[PDB]
Amino acid sequence: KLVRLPGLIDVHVHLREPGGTHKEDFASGTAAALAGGITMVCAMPNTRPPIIDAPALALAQKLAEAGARCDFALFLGASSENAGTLGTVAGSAAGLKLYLNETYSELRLDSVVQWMEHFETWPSHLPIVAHAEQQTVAAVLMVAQLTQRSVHICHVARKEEILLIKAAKARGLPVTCEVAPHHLFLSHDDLERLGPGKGEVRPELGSRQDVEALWENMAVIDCFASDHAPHTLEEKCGSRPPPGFPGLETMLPLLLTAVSEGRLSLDDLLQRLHHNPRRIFHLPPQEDTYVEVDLEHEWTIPSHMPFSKAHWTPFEGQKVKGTVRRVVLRGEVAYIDGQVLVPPGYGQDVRKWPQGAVPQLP
Amino acid sequence: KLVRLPGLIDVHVHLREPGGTHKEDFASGTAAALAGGITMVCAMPNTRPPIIDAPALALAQKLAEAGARCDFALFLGASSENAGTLGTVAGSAAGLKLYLNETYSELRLDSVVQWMEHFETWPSHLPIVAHAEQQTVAAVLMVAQLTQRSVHICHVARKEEILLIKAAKARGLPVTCEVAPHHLFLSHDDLERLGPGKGEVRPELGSRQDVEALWENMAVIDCFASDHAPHTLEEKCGSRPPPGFPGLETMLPLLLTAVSEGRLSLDDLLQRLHHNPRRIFHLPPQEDTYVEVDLEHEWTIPSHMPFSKAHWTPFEGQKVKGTVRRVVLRGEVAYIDGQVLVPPGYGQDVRKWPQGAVPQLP
Ligand SMILES: [Zn+2]
Ligand SMILES: [Zn+2]
Ligand SMILES: [Zn+2]
Ligand SMILES: [Zn+2]
Ligand SMILES: [Zn+2]
Ligand SMILES: [Zn+2]
Ligand SMILES: [Zn+2]
Ligand SMILES: [Zn+2]
Repeated sequence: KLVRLPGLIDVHVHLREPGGTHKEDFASGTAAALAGGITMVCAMPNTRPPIIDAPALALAQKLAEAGARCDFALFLGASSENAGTLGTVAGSAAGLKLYLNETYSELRLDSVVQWMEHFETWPSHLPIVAHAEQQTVAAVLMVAQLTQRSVHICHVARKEEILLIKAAKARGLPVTCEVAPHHLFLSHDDLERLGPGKGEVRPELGSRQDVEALWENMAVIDCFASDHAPHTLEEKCGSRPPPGFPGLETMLPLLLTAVSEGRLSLDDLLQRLHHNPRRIFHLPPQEDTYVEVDLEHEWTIPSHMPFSKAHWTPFEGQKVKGTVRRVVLRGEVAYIDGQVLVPPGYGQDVRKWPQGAVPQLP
Repeated sequence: KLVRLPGLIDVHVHLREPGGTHKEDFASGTAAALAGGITMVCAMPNTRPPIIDAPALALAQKLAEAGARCDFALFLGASSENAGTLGTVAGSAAGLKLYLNETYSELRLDSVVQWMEHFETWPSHLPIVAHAEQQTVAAVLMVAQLTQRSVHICHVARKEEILLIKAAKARGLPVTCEVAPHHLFLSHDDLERLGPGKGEVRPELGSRQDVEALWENMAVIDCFASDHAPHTLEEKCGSRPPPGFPGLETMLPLLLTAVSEGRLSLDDLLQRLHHNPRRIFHLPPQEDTYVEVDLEHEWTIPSHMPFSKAHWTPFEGQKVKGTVRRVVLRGEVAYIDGQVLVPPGYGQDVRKWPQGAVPQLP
């Protein structure tokens, strides 16, 4: 009755430690990952302090090693000050993250020349991912071509963006992309229900036509990734609502529902949550690691999932078919039926494994 | 000085056992693979007897388990008689092989309707690969669309073929392909040197324009695979020369030379000899497995490589830069500097590993 899946990989999570641990920490966020059938996460650098230099990375690595329940890699973040300074720690990170749209964090870049400087100085064999919306997708593709390297586009959300990426792939350009579940399963039609606070997310929810274009262009989507962006309900409903949705615990059930309806195949799902994350980010295999799912169980998403400290979900009320029953991580039962059974600190930094280093020429 | 690579995968080898063991057997062919930095091979079914039914597969599996020095999976072959009969053993094979062009083997299919029957009956979640040249590529793509599934095209060799596949990918069709080293590094310019016997191969050597089109369209190529097709020199130089080149021991040195010249990156190479073979054929990771190469050593390909029983090579005289120094397979030293150090039978059928089954819906 159960289907065995390999250990799934989420290449875009915000786990809020250090500095935002009321929203999530490594222990709670990786519990959420495990309950979602995810055994490896790549954590974004917009923490407090942000992971924009070697001391911050070193702190974050130890916090993750002590708190993570599944395996992980940590992104470095590009800043207006750190191009040309990250070479000695670059290979220990998941990759470099560029935040190219609205932000007031230390991740704000003022000029496309600063993007160029990062593409020129970051080691050419290591991943670069960009938060790049609408025309910014075309702009960062131009910078990638000028510097003769690849780029990965985070959370593609619009018809405009997926068609631009499709055209770039047709010209043989080295671009990959990911899509998040809220841009496949929510739209403007859901904003009345969500309200303006909860509904705040970046990239924003798309139109019905945006959602339909992403499904129609599934072949263009290399990865699914949650952009798990936990904020508390108080924050989402307050005066200055921060953008983002929690998503680790709902991603796989939503996508399994779509598989059961014939909207994509099981293989399509596994390419996008396992094989392509591995190959784009050079993430290592996890020995004796698998996920068992029950594809027949129908349930309704509640007002909050059990594990994320966000304690809310924008998918409340959606009917799904598919549920994670058991997760085994490196030979240990990590999750069964609503209970996480590996402690904080069980998880490891996959970039320290010999198989987890990105290959490079001498 | 050495670069560590993951265990490389060759998804297209002819190892001639059972029934052609003067040309190669599992022990010699997998020694050649190891010396070429290859730790997993997928063996084609045009043996004697051909692997076209369950008893033949069972025999071949035991011969491989007893003789293989690296890990393997075995293809089943489509025949005019076996559509609808392979369901119980299908998941134990690498995939199903369709031979769609000239052959008088029991693999000859008389009609496109027989291709359709195989696409309709072979389990939808399992790989299908096709030997399909020139217009046959378009024809088998049509059959794949009519039956609503994917297909993998073996050894793409012509501008015509790679541009057709490029157009199909631009329309979002589920097609992947592989290219063999002789179609990247040899051309019509080499037929005077090779002669008409040695030069016999299918697909035939292309023009300079064919070779240049494959390089220009590298983005369209998902895998490299040798189409290691050993025949003895007596056979190649005799009256009815069989088509095919040995290639396991020369593939990686040729491609490393191209990397050193900037014709493709190390990552481009590893996507095509590791990550994409894994994901197209659902081949499992190999624990504690890696290849160490020396990228600085210049050498000239001799008149025969040490291990293949073919005892000749069409790349004789080419200057290369790059050589396999050490292979570790599942924690054992398998190859060092011209000596294979694991015995026949060390290799295993990866489809019997729990991680080697192709996932499917219940
Ligand atoms: Zn983002
Ligand atoms: Zn991302
Ligand atoms: Zn994000
Ligand atoms: Zn890799
Ligand atoms: Zn062939
Ligand atoms: Zn093939
Ligand atoms: Zn072949
Ligand atoms: Zn797989």
